[PDB]
Amino acid sequence: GSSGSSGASPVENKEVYQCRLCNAKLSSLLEQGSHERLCRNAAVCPYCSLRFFSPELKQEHESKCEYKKLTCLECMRTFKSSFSIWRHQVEVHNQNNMAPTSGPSSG
Ligand SMILES: [Zn+2]
Ligand SMILES: [Zn+2]
Ligand SMILES: [Zn+2]
Repeated sequence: GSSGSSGASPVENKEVYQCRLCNAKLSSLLEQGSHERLCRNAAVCPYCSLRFFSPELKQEHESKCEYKKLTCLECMRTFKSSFSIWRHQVEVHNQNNMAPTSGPSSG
């Protein structure tokens, strides 16, 4: 004669609503439609107009961003190239900042 006991661990896994932006499992069909609203405008670089999942991800990018330099902080006005904006900052703001190396490149 004798006796004893035992145990075990649960587990959940089934149809889940993941985000088509960061692939994050939601809590419901509603969290998906909404999570997409914030996960779309969470982090938008005012330079290249990007869209990240978190606000930090952008903060870092802005530092290594290329459009940044092409962004007239003065009047927060971005441009297509440096030569183009330069004229806007040299003719209007008249800054005449340090222009880049000239080249035969196409314009
Ligand atoms: Zn997302
Ligand atoms: Zn950017
Ligand atoms: Zn300007």
